[PDB]
Amino acid sequence: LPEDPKWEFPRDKLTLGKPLQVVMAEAVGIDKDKPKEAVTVAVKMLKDDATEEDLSDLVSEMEMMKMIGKHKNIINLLGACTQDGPLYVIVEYASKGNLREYLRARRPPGEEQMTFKDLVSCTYQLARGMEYLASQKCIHRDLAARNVLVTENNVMKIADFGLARDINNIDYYKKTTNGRLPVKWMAPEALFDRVYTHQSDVWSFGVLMWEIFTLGGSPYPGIPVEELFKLLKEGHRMDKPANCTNELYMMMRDCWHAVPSQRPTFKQLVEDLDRILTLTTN
Amino acid sequence: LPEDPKWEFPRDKLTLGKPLQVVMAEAVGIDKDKPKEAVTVAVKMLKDDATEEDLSDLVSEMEMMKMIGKHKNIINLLGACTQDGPLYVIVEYASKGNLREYLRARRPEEQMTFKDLVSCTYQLARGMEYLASQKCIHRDLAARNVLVTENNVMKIADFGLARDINNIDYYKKTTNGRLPVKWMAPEALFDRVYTHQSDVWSFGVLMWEIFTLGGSPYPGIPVEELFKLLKEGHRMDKPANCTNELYMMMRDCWHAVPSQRPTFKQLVEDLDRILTLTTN
Ligand SMILES: Nc1ncnc2c1ncn2[C@@H]1O[C@H](COP(=O)(O)OP(=O)(O)CP(=O)(O)O)[C@@H](O)[C@H]1O
Ligand SMILES: Nc1ncnc2c1ncn2[C@@H]1O[C@H](COP(=O)(O)OP(=O)(O)CP(=O)(O)O)[C@@H](O)[C@H]1O
Ligand SMILES: [Mg+2]
Ligand SMILES: [Mg+2]
Ligand SMILES: [Mg+2]
Ligand SMILES: [Mg+2]
Repeated sequence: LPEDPKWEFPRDKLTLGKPLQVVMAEAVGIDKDKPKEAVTVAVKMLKDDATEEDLSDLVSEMEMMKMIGKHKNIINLLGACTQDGPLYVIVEYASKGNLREYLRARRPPGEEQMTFKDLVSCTYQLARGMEYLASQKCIHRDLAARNVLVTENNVMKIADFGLARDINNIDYYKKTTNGRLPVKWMAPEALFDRVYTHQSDVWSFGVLMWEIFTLGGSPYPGIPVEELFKLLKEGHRMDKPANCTNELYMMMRDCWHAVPSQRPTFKQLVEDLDRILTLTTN
Repeated sequence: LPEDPKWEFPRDKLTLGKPLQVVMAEAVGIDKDKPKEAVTVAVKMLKDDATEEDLSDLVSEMEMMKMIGKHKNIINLLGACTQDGPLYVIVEYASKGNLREYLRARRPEEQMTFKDLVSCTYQLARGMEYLASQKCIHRDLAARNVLVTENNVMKIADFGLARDINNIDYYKKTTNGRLPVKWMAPEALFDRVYTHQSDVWSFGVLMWEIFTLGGSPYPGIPVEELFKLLKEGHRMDKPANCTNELYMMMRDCWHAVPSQRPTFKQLVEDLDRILTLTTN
């Protein structure tokens, strides 16, 4: 791996901790302005039985995070140990864990329950994150609650860029393209046409919305993955989550339009959610 | 998905159970001669978040097992639910878990004798010999991919990466990119080829795991720097519970030059000999 000083972090200053392959760890001086300050962070590294592809994915994930730039709703890359030793990708620690676990643990006893506003606010932040990503020519391809992290201050953060790509780094029409994308969050064009665009992420955003309003429920319950695409082609779509407004449901439905261009853009989603969120506050 | 009556099993006769994605299950009449007897089996199916590649792998696995044929040291394929519903690959239930856990469980849960270890190795060589005779390359040989029945019978499993020796994209950069690096033959990566001799390299690693009682290969060496070391001649040291002879066999399996490694046929002959001596 090439040397990249701006991001390199001294191995001797990193104390690997318990597992979260990801593990918690302490990094001394990772924050330039606090040279002696130890910071709690997360570290992703290869497993002992990792494959060559696992490595290329880890490297790819790290580089995308470098080119993306910093944003409020995207997990932050803090540094990396890429020389004379195993590859370590150091990223910001999200104390509340992944969004799916977060929501399930806050389900009504039937922790601190989620208010309707919290759910709308969560969706809004994530829409902003995706809006930014798209402006950076980046397609995540793996959007899902399990891939969202929440910070101690409940800030939503898009994560796991293990499958993300530059808009131009997709091999259109090849049978092997998009073969490693979870089917239940995947846009029909991804497999049918073997393409991938920001609008493909919008479809994924929709399922994420459903996951959010079902408080961490599994999409297409009872429907096996090998039967899904037949049903989608036939017009099947998940049902309205309970306690979800028809308006938010229509938003989900709009994300699930078969024609990519008929789906809203992340910018449109952001403006709409912003309105719904503001009007709920008032 | 095509209909294969021969292997198709009725879903209504299958009752899924606890997790072992693989789950335990009870199958009624899976044994044709005993139409009313429920058999405890193991079922492999897709996870809710499975990918397209996860599906073709499962299909490939099922199809390979069909082609392979039956052998005492190969997890037996019992049937499959492929129509109108999720794909279920029903295989023989191995009550004692995978070899890696088995071995670590009985670390000085009844301690393994040198003979047991040799026997374990012998059985696996036999399975791989047959596998090889059927023109099949496993590609993912490892203790974690060996199951052990109630009678301590060794069984090679997880054919999720197995292929027909003739179905390999020779020299393509994307070839063999999903094989655990630490069990991988050097040529598998440097030249993008895979042959039976590539499997014997992995067998060598499997042997080291066995005699170390489930030890982790290349301890302390990250996968990132393993191939450079391998290219330089680095090889694992002899396991303490191992005889020099058996270690030499491992070294043989790890010869740089593929054609210079023994064949599974030769391994079985040598192992049988050693086993016959050890038991006498
Ligand atoms: N920065 C972080 N802070 C807190 N928890 C984190 C974290 N990074 C990862 N985790 C935890 O680890 C889980 C898996 O992380 P990630 O999605 O990056 O996994 P992964 O890329 O290794 C494998 P897969 O593709 O199977 O998820 C997260 O859902 C979360 O629970
Ligand atoms: N027939 C069987 N009987 C008993 N246990 C079984 C079994 N098949 C699988 N298992 C258990 O499940 C584990 C995983 O099995 P397998 O290796 O087939 O997994 P897999 O292909 O689903 C995933 P991976 O490729 O990550 O291992 C085994 O190591 C064993 O503990
Ligand atoms: Mg993930
Ligand atoms: Mg990942
Ligand atoms: Mg396995
Ligand atoms: Mg497998």
